[PDB]
Amino acid sequence: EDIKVAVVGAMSGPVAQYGDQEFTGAEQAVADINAKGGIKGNKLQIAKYDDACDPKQAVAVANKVVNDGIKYVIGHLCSSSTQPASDIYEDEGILMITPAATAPELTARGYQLILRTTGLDSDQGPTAAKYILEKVKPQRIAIVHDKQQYGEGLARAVQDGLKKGNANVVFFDGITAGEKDFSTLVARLKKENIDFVYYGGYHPEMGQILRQARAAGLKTQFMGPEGVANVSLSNIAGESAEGLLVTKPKNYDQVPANKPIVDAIKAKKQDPSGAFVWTTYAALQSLQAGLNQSDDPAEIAKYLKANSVDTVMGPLTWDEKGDLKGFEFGVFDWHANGTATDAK
Repeated sequence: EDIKVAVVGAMSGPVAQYGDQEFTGAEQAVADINAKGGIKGNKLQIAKYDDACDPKQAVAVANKVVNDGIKYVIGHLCSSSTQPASDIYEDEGILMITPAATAPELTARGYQLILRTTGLDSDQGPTAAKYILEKVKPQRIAIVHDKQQYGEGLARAVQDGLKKGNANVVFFDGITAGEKDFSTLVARLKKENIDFVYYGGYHPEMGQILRQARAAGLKTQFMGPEGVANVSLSNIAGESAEGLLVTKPKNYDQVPANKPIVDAIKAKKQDPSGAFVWTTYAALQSLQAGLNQSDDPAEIAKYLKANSVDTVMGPLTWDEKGDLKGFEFGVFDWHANGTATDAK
């Protein structure tokens, strides 16, 4: 024996690009782990499947994983695919570790064999709040959102961490997604003299506000979450987006210590910059730490949920629901050409 791990991806559709990232992270991980001894001499063997990211497909792959005797699943890529197999895997005591599903309900059910190795959108609020608090230290903050869920939930979470922290949140305002005319918002930023704006939404509107806010001679520093970091933003904003602070995953790619992994991924002519390469690799590192402990999926879940795991992504810790604990996104200084740098 050799240990089998089912790595479930989309190596199929338009999403084939995310599936690619995970197979590259998973594959690198297994060669590193078994090159160094495996698990007490027991080598890992990836046994790959295809979801295609169809929730009907997903259950099909989960029925196969089962009837194939696989007990450790790495994945399910998309929230829509995963939820459905989630049930199937709990029903049959199979541990599932996902490196990309961020749907809050995967973890709201009371399942015990689900772990994530990705941060969640929710996670960006506390990131923002902290950064503002400790690094930016603005004087008069306005918080605006699109009254869309994503955006409003993040404006509401930043808003909260802003007052435990005793910040001066001058006003909290809603915007009608699809507005292109923000004259009204910008005259108000002018007047109540805001120096920092946090915008919870998407790039259309962000690119709108920026253009418009600079044209009015407003020097206000803006911050948004990743839903804002799109090529489209810069195709439209240009210059106006220079200096926007953005919340998004850290380039694990780039930490001095992941070097040997980057070096090596790139040797096989594969792309080590994608994000699920790090979340998948880290997912493999956690299952390995657990395996050195016990064979039992319930025993690994337990061991993981109470200890910390040192991964390629940093020391990792889970809550009882299996969500990453004290997880943080990186802050990036965006540029006029669609490029972004690590912020101080």
